[PDB]
Amino acid sequence: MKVWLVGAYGIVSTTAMVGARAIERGIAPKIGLVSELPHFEGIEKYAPFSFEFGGHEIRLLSNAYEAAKEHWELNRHFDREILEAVKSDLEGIVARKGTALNCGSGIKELGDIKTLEGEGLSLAEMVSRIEEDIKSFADDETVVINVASTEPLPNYSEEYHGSLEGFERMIDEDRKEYASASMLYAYAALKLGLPYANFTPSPGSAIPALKELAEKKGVPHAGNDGKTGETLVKTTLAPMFAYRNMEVVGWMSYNILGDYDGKVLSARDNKESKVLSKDKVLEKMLGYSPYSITEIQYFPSLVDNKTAFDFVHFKGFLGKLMKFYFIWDAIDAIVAAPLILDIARFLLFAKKKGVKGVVKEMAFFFKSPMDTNVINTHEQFVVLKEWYSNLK
Amino acid sequence: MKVWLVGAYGIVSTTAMVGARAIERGIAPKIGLVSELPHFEGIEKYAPFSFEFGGHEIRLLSNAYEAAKEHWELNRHFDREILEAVKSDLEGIVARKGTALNCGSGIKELGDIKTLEGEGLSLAEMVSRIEEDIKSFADDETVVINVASTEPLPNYSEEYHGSLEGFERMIDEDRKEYASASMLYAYAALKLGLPYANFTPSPGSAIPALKELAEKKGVPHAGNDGKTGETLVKTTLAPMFAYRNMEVVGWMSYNILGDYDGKVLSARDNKESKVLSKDKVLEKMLGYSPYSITEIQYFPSLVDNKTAFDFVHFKGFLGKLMKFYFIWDAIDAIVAAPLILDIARFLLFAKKKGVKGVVKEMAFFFKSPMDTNVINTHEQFVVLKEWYSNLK
Amino acid sequence: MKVWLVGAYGIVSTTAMVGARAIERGIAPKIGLVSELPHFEGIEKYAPFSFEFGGHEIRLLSNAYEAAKEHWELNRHFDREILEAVKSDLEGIVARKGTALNCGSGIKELGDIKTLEGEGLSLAEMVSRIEEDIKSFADDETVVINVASTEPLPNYSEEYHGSLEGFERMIDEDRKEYASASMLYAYAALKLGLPYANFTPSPGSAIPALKELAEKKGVPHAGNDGKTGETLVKTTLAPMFAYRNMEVVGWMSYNILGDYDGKVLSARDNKESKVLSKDKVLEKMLGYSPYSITEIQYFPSLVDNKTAFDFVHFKGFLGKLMKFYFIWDAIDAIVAAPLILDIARFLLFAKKKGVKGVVKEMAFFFKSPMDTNVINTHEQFVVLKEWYSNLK
Amino acid sequence: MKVWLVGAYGIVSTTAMVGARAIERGIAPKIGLVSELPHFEGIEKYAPFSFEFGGHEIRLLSNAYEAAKEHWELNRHFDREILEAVKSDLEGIVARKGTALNCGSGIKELGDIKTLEGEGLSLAEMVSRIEEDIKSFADDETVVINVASTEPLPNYSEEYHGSLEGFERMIDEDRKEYASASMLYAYAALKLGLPYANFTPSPGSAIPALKELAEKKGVPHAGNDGKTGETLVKTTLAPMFAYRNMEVVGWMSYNILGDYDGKVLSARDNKESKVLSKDKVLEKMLGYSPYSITEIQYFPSLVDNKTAFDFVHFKGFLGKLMKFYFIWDAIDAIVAAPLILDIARFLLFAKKKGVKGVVKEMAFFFKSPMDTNVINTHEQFVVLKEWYSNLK
Ligand SMILES: NC(=O)c1ccc[n+]([C@@H]2O[C@H](COP(=O)([O-])OP(=O)(O)OC[C@H]3O[C@@H](n4cnc5c(N)ncnc54)[C@H](O)[C@@H]3O)[C@@H](O)[C@H]2O)c1
Ligand SMILES: NC(=O)c1ccc[n+]([C@@H]2O[C@H](COP(=O)([O-])OP(=O)(O)OC[C@H]3O[C@@H](n4cnc5c(N)ncnc54)[C@H](O)[C@@H]3O)[C@@H](O)[C@H]2O)c1
Ligand SMILES: NC(=O)c1ccc[n+]([C@@H]2O[C@H](COP(=O)([O-])OP(=O)(O)OC[C@H]3O[C@@H](n4cnc5c(N)ncnc54)[C@H](O)[C@@H]3O)[C@@H](O)[C@H]2O)c1
Ligand SMILES: NC(=O)c1ccc[n+]([C@@H]2O[C@H](COP(=O)([O-])OP(=O)(O)OC[C@H]3O[C@@H](n4cnc5c(N)ncnc54)[C@H](O)[C@@H]3O)[C@@H](O)[C@H]2O)c1
Ligand SMILES: [K+]
Ligand SMILES: [K+]
Repeated sequence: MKVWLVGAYGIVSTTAMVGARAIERGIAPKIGLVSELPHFEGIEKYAPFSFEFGGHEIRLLSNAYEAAKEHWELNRHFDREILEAVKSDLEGIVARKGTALNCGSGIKELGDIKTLEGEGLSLAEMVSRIEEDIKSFADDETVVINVASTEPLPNYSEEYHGSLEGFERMIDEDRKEYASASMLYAYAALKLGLPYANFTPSPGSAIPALKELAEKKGVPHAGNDGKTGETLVKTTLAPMFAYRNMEVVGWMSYNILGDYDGKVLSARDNKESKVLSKDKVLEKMLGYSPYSITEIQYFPSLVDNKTAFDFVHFKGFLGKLMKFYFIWDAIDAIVAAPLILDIARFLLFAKKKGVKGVVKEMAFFFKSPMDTNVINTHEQFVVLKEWYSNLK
Repeated sequence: MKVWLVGAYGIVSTTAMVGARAIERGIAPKIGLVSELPHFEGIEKYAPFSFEFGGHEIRLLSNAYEAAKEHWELNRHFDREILEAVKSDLEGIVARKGTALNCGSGIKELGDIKTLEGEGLSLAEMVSRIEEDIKSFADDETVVINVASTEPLPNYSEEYHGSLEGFERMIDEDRKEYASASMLYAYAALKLGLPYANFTPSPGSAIPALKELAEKKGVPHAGNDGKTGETLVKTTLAPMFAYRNMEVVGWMSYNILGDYDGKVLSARDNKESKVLSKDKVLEKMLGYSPYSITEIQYFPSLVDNKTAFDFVHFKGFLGKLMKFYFIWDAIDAIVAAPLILDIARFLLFAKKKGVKGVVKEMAFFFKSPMDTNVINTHEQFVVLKEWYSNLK
Repeated sequence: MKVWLVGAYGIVSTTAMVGARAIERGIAPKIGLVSELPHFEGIEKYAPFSFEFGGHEIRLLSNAYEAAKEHWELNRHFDREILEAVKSDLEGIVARKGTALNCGSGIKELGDIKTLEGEGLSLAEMVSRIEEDIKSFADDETVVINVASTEPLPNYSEEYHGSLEGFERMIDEDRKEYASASMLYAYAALKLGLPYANFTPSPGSAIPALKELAEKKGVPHAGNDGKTGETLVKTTLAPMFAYRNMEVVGWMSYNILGDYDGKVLSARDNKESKVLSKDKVLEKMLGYSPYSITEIQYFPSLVDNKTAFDFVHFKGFLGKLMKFYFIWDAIDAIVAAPLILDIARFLLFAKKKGVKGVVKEMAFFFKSPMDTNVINTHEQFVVLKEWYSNLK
Repeated sequence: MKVWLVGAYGIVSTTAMVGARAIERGIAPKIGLVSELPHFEGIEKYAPFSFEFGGHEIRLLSNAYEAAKEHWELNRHFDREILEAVKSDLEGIVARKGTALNCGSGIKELGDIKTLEGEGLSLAEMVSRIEEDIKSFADDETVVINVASTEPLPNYSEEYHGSLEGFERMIDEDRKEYASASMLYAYAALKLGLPYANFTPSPGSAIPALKELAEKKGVPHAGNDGKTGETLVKTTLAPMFAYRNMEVVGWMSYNILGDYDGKVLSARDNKESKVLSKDKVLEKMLGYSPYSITEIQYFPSLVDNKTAFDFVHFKGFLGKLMKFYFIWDAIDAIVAAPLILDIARFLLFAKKKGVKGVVKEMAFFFKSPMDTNVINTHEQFVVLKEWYSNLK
């Protein structure tokens, strides 16, 4: 199948790409792949484990391997043997000039940046470019996944964001104001009849406009922020107290990271996005709002080794307060990189099973699920499970 | 409803007894009460929150206020203000001499408190008086909960505990060695047709003999080792890793504390039982067996402050290892106590719905679920929600 | 001896008060007291354990005990017996209406409080009044200490703070724009030839203009900002790396609490002073500046149980990266309180040994030691051991 | 300078060998070296940085290079490319068959490997071979260091271990029952006018028979258990509540690993030796003997990356108990490796300065230091400073 990646040079895109061909070459085991669990067997008939990549990007590199070798020097999240060996497959992957419209002043790492608006461009011609780039790559088994970096919180207007006739006029009114980059991608792909997936905390297809579109064109889309490590753990441990009819007092979340992602989440603009999702998760799991603290600080030495520090203050039986801590220590590119593949694969399956509109049974992967207030891990996982069952 | 408690002076028995009144008295919230959760609405038409207690005990102390007193001063797990408002009551509840038998090794610190073995009553005699105080205690709504010390691995008899003739023959042929104090209390309770629950890792009513002596009497019994906190977290977070298809390479479980629990668990006799119960757990939650280490250690200064250090070493995409920690800091007696009243309330209802034999669907409370393989908390929680549902 | 405490009603203050009588009487041990370490044996002939109390307050309570209860009733930071024993003494202690000149944004409560600054007073009639309660109270063996709410970064004016005649001028000039609370407290005591010390990060006597008026008066003042919890460990553990020639790439520091302490140190004004002492420490111990983050966040669940989480990322041989974690779990008031009485006897003894001005040999108690660069805890502990001996 | 290493095919020997070459090539930094700290400037006059490597191994292979590569294979504790660079050098390092006369009865790999002690040779017959391997390599700049597998306690005698004559007689009297493998090396070093160092919890030259051997042999020696991971932290943080007169109630030391160190320490007679130095620490530093548990457990998945879990339960002012945690995440090999050089260099210095017998001032490198009680890390460091200055 073919995958069209946004921000195709990121640590997670290339972990994907390196991963996919490592397994295809029967080199790498398939650990992490949710699509490979014993409950979804048979999925190879509609979504076999075979991949073809391409996509947009705004970082100036040669191809996809030279972007993959870069992040590896910093983190080395996989042995040098798997990279050299997949060095060839990716020398042919070459991202194309994309757009970065309204994505925070937390952006600065490319002296060269004459990209979309860089070239004195219009909404119209920008959309035509992106459309023309996915178009020439896309086939019948193609999926578009946003994996670029955290954008700020755009200001929704129901005029240009609340009716496909609006957003389409927003493009004709050259309204670069309300237009965000992650909307152009979703609109691009949903337009082209391709299934879309948003791993990032950006709105993307998460607007009324770009909901009316898929549904009107029969496209099953899904997302709103990979739930890959910390938040996984909190959406898995919080209901534990609701089951034991204890009350939580305060939850503290504290995360420190330093590569391109930690780099952009530095400011309180774009960072302000993703922070939210990992905060609000808790109300909708308990039915009460404990005092919650969630912060993400820069920490250059860890690079992609996202570390997270949690403490939960909880009360039981006789009014007592008690205490629970956990430290998460992993490399984001490892817990996220399969998800990008599981997603493509469930989305391809969905497409073929006549699934259109949003896939609220894919909540399992995301921390801001569209059209659902299912946050509990084993409960999302059951819904994910009972969905497939019902379509097999 | 009434509740007989073997181990009447324990910190869990008094703290259950302390809260029971303090709530019925209106001087305490209903925090931590699983049967108080909105789901189980209307169970109070069968078992309303109203208790009266009594029980067996080897540590001879004056009344019930005294014991609770003794524990509040080491642990202070609630307010002394409550201590004295629960004064009159617990002054009232007086324990009865029970039996200690062929198993316990750390089960001796209350000096020459020798009772049954010190002199020489007969097996059938103790069981006679044992059933005496109970029988005389019981009534319509009596539930027999064993919340006493933990005995070691019960040297099982294929000729004695394999059938009712057996146990009834041992009990007559005075086969004292294959006999343990808790098999006893479970025999009397059941033989009187009163529901039974094993909050310890002790055999209790796990043998065939007693099971078949429960089936025949039409009585419901169900439990084995309350599932309180560390282990409670081990079966809520373990399925995480499985949900996402990660391998689990090692789990470290190190527990510390030393009131009366950590005391007897200085010896590996009755210590083995409890620990084994937290370890085997992992296997059936993910199908494979990671290298496991589980240890309980005497730390007197923490007393009931059961504190735990756990660590999960797991493998992701491409084989990268990743690390995960958590520490648990609390009083076993406050997170234990409301699961004594819950089970009792739960054990009544089931009775008045016609239930008999091992309530397999009550596994949600114990780490050693009788007659079932469902260890996952969310699996157990849903089950329970259901088993009530069909019996409503 | 006699002791005046700015902010007599705070939690530290009364934990020093309560403990004092608790120990004067014989109903508590002297554990945690530094002047009771063998080395300083013979200090009692100069500063024996016996205390008389007074202070200033802007949070009018009827008496010290009344303030001892609210901090206790939320924190239960010591036995109820100790309090019950002391209540009668603390009830006899009454705070005198204090100043709040330039106390940044955090001092929200009194709202409309009138009796000192707010009572239409000038700075002249003000400064004298603060000198008229410590005039009357104080004798020959009195000493002044600041354990008040933290004060924001003081806008430094070299005219009125760089000269003693300037600060005088400041007074009849009603120069409240350069005047802050501590400064006038610290100005009065020193006026009075009364030894003075500062437990808060506030400038207090840490201006040129006061170092002069003290030496010109012949009085020994001390420190700045008490070093009670996490910077204690920092200035203890960091050199471990320096002595082992490893390099610190980054240090995380995160603290949470939620009482008055938390309250005012919830805003940028006040809390900026605290952080900087905390964080800055690192620079002076290893001789290099690694990446370091120091934060404080308002957790209204812990209160004075301030909890801190630290992360150290270090390199050794061959450039390999390594990590070390730690969590600080203790009551602030309790690790602070003994310090107060120590600083008291260590001040009189200076007074009694002739010493005037900054006693930079008491660096050991603080985060920002006045006039010195000894920040290593064992360094400042030898120093202070040296200093007693020489004056001895 | 020459350095002969017992247990030369170990990850720690190998790491110092790799890091040595690397550094002398100007291609590897100087981090981790105590001897390269400014204070010790001029050290270069007697013991520059250049090493010549040889040593004894009982698991003889082709060279040091394939042993280093093996270790690297699993641990990956340094840049792949450094081993290539150094490769040709270690390749030309071929240890010889050492000997493990009495290591208990718990090894698992050296199987058929024994051209030495396992070839039918007397005590006297093995020494003269062992003494013949180090001489052939030795000069006047050569030193012998012990970094072999840990050993259980030995069967001491007042006749064989209490005198070099009584000892010597034990060698040509075939009393193999007393002859430790370590003593046979240290004895071989020292009896050649060569300095020795013991980085293990194993005996070595720490018996009166050999302590006296170096006095008359006019050779300095030192060590017994190089203090690296956790225990460095212990003797560095424990003094902290001393200075503040706080009381240490209990300390918990929980270490997990799994290489040839972890593999060997399986049993406890072996484990006896190590945990001892990992326990006696606290009493010898505080004056207090708190409740201490020091434990070490296998966990194959961590290989060399030893992981320590410690907890301190400490009492404060008005009896307040409070807690302190921390986690040591790091690689054993890497922190210990540079110490081997250091110890080596500081051993050369002491020989040129006429120092014979134990070098008590070298105590800063060890957790079991000979002939002194100074355990304190800051105390051991200063003591190393002045010892060198004195000899400067
Ligand atoms: N565990 C995790 O990895 C995880 C989990 C949840 C969310 N996420 C989110 O995934 C996203 C990407 O993660 P990452 O670690 O790979 O960060 P990254 O910055 O390394 O990858 C972003 C890549 O996209 C490029 N890019 C940025 N804006 C773009 C645009 N408008 N058009 C095209 N390319 C653009 C960037 O220059 C870079 O090449 C972030 O939003 C992050 O918050 C990651
Ligand atoms: N969170 C927890 O407390 C929890 C969870 C899992 C299992 N358990 C098990 O439940 C038990 C009780 O816990 P605890 O903290 O109150 O221990 P405890 O020592 O405080 O109380 C045990 C009580 O049982 C009494 N007893 C012991 N043997 C007896 C006998 N033969 N007959 C009558 N009385 C007897 C003891 O003297 C004491 O009064 C232990 O066996 C423990 O292993 C506890
Ligand atoms: N471990 C700690 O508790 C600790 C450690 C080091 C430094 N500090 C700092 O020292 C102070 C004492 O801490 P705390 O927890 O006791 O806070 P606190 O609020 O309990 O004590 C402050 C007290 O001083 C009073 N006060 C404040 N400003 C005043 C003024 N201008 N005049 C008169 N009274 C005034 C307050 O109303 C209150 O009674 C804080 O500034 C804190 O930042 C605290
Ligand atoms: N952080 C540190 O690494 C640390 C700290 C304290 C102590 N130590 C000690 O240093 C030593 C080396 O550590 P390692 O982790 O590299 O272990 P390692 O097992 O990988 O290396 C030990 C080596 O000694 C060899 N050996 C064992 N018995 C021998 C004998 N009789 N004669 C000759 N060679 C023999 C083994 O074959 C092996 O190559 C161990 O005793 C360890 O406990 C290391
Ligand atoms: K990432
Ligand atoms: K090691």
